[PDB]
Amino acid sequence: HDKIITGKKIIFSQSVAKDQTKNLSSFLSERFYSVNQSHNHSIIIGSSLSHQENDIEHDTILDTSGVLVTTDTNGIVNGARVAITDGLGGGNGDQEEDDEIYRVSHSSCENFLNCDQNIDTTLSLITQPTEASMAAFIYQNHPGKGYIGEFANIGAGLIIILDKRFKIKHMVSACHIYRGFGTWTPPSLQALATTANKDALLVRQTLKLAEGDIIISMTDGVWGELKTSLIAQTNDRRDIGVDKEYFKTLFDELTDAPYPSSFDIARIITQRAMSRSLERRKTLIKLINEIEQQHFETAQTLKAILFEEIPLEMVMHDLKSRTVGDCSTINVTRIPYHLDELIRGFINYPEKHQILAPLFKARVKSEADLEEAFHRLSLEMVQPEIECPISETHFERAFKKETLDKTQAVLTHYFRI
Ligand SMILES: [Mg+2]
Ligand SMILES: [Mg+2]
Repeated sequence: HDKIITGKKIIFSQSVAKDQTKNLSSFLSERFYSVNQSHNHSIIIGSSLSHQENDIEHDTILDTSGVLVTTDTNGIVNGARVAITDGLGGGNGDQEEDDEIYRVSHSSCENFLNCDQNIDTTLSLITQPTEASMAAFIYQNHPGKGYIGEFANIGAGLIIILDKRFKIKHMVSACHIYRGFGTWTPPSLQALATTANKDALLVRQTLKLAEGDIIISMTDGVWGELKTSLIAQTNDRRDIGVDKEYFKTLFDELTDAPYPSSFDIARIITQRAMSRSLERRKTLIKLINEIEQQHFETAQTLKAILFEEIPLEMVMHDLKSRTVGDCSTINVTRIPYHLDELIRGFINYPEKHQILAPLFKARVKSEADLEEAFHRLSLEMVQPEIECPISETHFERAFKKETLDKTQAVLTHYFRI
């Protein structure tokens, strides 16, 4: 469809003691789902959350992600609204608490998509009559200007904008506020209407976007497992994101991938994030068993966990009773090509062939550029089921090759005239 939003998901979360013998493949397969809109927008959603020695029977995913694809008056795709939310609190083993937190997480996301206003007006309408952080954006083609993207981040979500060669252009950074007693927690969408200092909480950027730009939104469950970087710290505020050099290396794979799906991009980041998460939790329980041998290298390992006077007994209780991981969600969007979307509309809506025919002349500089457009459309893949387990993904061609070839021949003939 044009509108897709993740549904309430309750999974069985095995303990670290059970996951400590499992490979990455098994860990991902039991914990993550693919929610697909098209080749150019996909969601991966799941939970890496685990107790050291106890299984979590009802592990409710408190993250939501959603998209509404928008069209011009002719029905040609020209924009989208995208939101990712992280419900604050929960994961304690109370279903009533998790249900309440999920309702706010989901409605926050849903309300953002259903609003038809610019981002600043949208945030005002959905923040007036349980907390959730939100990272969200609106892009739209403005005939004179091209694509303009409005970006909003409240809390510890993260948005990264790349070009078509996976060069990092912009980052809408995560935020933590100091709460006292050495603890930093993200602001919520709901906190925005309770204070005059909306800047201190709301990160806003308005950006010109190019065709084929990649926008990645992640909850801290995904990007927090990658190598992180402190961007800035004031008195009571921290600006945090991914190490840009490390994040760039994640795409080394796709360097020669002709037109990679949003799914493939999301999968690669999710795999690396959960690899580090799985190895992190392997190390912890083995270190715990290693420092139980003491009976009161490893030093740099023990140092790395704690620092990124407390009595030994308290630390061990902490490490042995600790939950690891979190609700982990990522959405990936490709900014559409003007020519590709006009061709999509021409094929899907052959009734509107007269109205669309005049628009091709402006969007076709050469036959080479037409061939480029039909090449991208040739490579588009869709998940016939909107949702399925990440390891049970089945993808088929968006178009019949024979349909694309006949349309290209017709359009090529008319260009050559
Ligand atoms: Mg949360
Ligand atoms: Mg989170």
